[PDB]
Amino acid sequence: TIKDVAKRANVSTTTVSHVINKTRFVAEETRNAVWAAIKELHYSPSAVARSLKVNHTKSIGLLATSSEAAYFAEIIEAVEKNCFQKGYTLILGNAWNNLEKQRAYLSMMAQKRVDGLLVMCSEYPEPLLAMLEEYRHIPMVVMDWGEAKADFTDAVIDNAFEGGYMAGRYLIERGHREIGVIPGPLEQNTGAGRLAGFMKAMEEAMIKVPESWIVQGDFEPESGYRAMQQILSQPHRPTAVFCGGDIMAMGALCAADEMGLRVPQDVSLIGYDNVRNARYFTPALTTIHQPKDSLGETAFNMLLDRIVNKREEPQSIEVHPRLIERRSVADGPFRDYR
Amino acid sequence: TIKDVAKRANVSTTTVSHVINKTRFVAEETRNAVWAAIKELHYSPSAVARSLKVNHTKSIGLLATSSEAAYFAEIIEAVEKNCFQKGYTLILGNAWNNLEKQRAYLSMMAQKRVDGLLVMCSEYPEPLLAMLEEYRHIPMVVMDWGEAKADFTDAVIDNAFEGGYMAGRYLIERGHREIGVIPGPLEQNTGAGRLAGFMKAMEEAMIKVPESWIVQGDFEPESGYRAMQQILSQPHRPTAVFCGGDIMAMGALCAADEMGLRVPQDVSLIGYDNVRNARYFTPALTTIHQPKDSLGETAFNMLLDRIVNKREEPQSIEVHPRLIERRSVADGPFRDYR
DNA sequence: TACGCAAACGTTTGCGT
DNA sequence: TACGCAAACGTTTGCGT
Ligand code: HPA
Ligand code: HPA
Repeated sequence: TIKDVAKRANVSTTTVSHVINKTRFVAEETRNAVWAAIKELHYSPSAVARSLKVNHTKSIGLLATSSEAAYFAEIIEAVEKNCFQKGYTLILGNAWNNLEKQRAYLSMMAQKRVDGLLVMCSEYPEPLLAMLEEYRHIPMVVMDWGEAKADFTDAVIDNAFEGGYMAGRYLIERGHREIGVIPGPLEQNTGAGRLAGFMKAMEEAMIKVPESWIVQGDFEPESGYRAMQQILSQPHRPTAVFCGGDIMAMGALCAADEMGLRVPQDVSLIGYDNVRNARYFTPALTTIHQPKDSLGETAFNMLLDRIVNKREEPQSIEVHPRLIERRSVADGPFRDYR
Repeated sequence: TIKDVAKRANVSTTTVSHVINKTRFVAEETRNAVWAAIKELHYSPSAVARSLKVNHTKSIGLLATSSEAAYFAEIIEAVEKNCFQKGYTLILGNAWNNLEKQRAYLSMMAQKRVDGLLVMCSEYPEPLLAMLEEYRHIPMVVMDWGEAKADFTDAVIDNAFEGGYMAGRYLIERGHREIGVIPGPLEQNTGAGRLAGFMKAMEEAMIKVPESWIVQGDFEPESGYRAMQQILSQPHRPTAVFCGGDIMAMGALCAADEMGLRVPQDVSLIGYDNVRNARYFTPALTTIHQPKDSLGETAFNMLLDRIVNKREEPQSIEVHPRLIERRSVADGPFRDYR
């Protein structure tokens, strides 16, 4: 159809191209005519044709775990924002932690020839790790690892451990010694790593966490609900709880209130993520803020660089979690004695 | 590079193609050899090339308003799910209710030659309505209108009005007569239309809503926060409130609790949307459920049909909101007298 | 029987003059 | 000076035989 514009304007398609892309000087008169035709014919230059010659789709693929969850959604929206402002197209794909599902999206992606790949798979087993390598040719970066699990990628690291540690400390310095915890899946960084940072602070204080007091969550509110219950549903209960994710926390707040417990009057609660509306939780959730925006932007940028600047060597960039004091924590029994 | 496989297998690329796409019979021996080469060479057939000949990207574009908001996120995730199971690729784009931003994504989209277009722009002013028509050639459907604003599209309609009406009725039959309302933007369907359905029920009951009792929201929790405040922050206050969206409601729950008010003991609250975790609100939010999944799937399907079955004529499909009784509403003063 | 030739899809771009 | 020719990018597919 570019052919059709060239004719209507009586110029070569080469010309047409040049004016459309300002790739070389053209007579105004000529330039005009082209736009003229361009408009009447109602022209929309074909990207795929172009992509075919230039060799780049100017589109990036996001191999995500899921997009509904608050945590994720925010990250994603960050990424999309950046793509748009730098003219890239976002192809979103959720594998739900499913090998097949990943092998598929991964394949489709390579095929649609995405210029780069953003990865957020939560769990990374060897098998997944392998498929990924089969694509070391597509520039890509993973945004959810603790350390650098691999050499053929870029990685932005959250310091989830330093965060877990912050949370514990807070509780400690608040007067708490009987603390419980609902961690996220141990196969994730935000799971394992947050718990570890937490357990360090505990040990550093000679606080021991009774196993009856640590209940696995899955980041989903319901899991928070059940955990909380299980904890305060026992003879001896902690006076403070550290919840691996704000959304699970939201679920833990529900149960307490449902058992007639008072937060924080009866139970102090500290979360992790600092989701967009954790502030409007009841009560306003005190939590650890993960820089989701900076995490998105920072990944998109490494990707660009590798893309444009054709970087070959891996790179990792750390980001930093920080404490947000809201209203779900109260002084503990030992505040005064310190 | 298909050329490179044909050579390694000593067959024509035509052959190579045929085996890759099972488009015609091939000797096993031959078939094998092709796969053989296909693998060693580590082949990934180029989609863009293919798309270029066949004339279809097998990818759909989602021109959304925003993807962070719960309501939206869920819808989106629904759409994505369907795309994947029918082999389509999802290109996600947020215009944030910005004409330019829309004209851009719209353009990029046409250019990347998306097979179809899914639209969720919230507000549709004439200008936006016009740009859209410039693309009546791309098969597309809008998922957020009340009625059929246009002839060149398909439309799934939510019956938000029948929903608004349901909510009012509930409150009424619960014993309430002094009700307030925090509606969503009047320029949206889920805004205006929900309010209307509500106001009908009121009129049908000779209940009059004092203007001091209706405060505009923007679907964002903060707006809920402020509204609630403004309402219960006055001499004479309603005994029940109808909130246009669960997330705003979440914001209204926060304020009440912050003013030391009890929900529902002091104020009964009814929301709208039935977001994934409205159940884990405190208290568990009684609300109107919008079938988000069915809304996504139902749109993707109309789109497919128009796509594959090459349908030319518009079509609209209604979906139905329904009441979910949770724990934020209590009997009102007039329950017994009815 | 089972396969191959060559044109075409819509662009960009190296040389020209 | 300001522009045009033709090849190429990686596929599918109508005819062949
Ligand atoms: O994997 C996750 N899922 C949901 N919320 C989260 N917050 C941190 N990590 C996660
Ligand atoms: O436009 C909207 N935004 C957020 N939540 C909503 N729920 C219904 N409509 C909307």
